[PDB]
Amino acid sequence: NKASVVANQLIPINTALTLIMMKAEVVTPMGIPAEEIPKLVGMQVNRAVPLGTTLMPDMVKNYE
Repeated sequence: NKASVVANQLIPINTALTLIMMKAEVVTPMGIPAEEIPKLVGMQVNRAVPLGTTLMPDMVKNYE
């Protein structure tokens, strides 16, 4: 089990992701793989993402 993107602070609804917002941790269930962090920068979340929440594909606008 590989590391996922996890929120490093509360990320408000509709906020564009920045690097300070995204830590990487081995969690279950699996979220977006950690290697995607630099590619996620600039993309908005479609809901608030509390600190410690695993970031999932469905939470990111325009993510495939």
